[PDB]
Amino acid sequence: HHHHHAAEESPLAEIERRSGGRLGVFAIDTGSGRTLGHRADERFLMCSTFKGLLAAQILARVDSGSERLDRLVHYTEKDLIFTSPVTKANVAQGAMSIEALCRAVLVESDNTAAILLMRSAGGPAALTRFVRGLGDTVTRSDRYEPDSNRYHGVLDTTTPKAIAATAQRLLLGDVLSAGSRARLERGMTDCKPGLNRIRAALPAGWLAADRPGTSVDRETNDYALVRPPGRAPLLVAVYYDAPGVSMDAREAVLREAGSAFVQWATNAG
Repeated sequence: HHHHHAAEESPLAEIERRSGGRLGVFAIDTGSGRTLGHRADERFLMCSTFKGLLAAQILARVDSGSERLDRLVHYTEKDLIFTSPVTKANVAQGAMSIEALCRAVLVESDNTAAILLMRSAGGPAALTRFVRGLGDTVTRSDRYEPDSNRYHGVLDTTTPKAIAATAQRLLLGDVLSAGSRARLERGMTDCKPGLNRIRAALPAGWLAADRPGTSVDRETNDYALVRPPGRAPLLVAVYYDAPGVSMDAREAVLREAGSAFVQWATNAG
């Protein structure tokens, strides 16, 4: 389908054209293998979406005995950076458990929690190696926040298709133990910063779990595991790179893409 747009992609192209910027979408029905995409193989900054992969890397270390959920990771005020509500709240205690840090990155995108987890586990290179071992040769983690939220060639990027496939492996592919897999999905279900993105477009009664990411000046992302009653789950990733568009308007684009996803999933996909 290289000469003409597929009809199923037209609504996504129209959302992008009406708002400006560059919109990447990929969705997969895990039962049938049917897919929906727009710019699905283009690179976008992950921003906090990397934290959904980081949490899985840490839980895989728990599974292998290289880490313990209850181990205390020590830190001080010198470690705190912006958007770190949980680690900031606990700094006087001087430590948080691995389990609590994983929950903080998934539920609140806690920035310092993610840096502390990376400190425990080998840094961006080890996160990249973790996803490579899952068969993802695209996604790469290279820097720490805040600099990892700034475009710099291919550093700290994924594609919508690659991260959706990796999310499917992590959540449905038997790469984590039953307990770790459930703990990953639980944190993503309880996640707060993405509730006005893909999940706001889903029909009442669909269960979903997501991981968002944002930069102040351009990037608004979300990926989700979507569980409609009575059918196989779906994965959907939406990455929006829109310099000069307000954060609220960028979330509205993600909701529009989410609605296009629901229409696709309920009629052809």
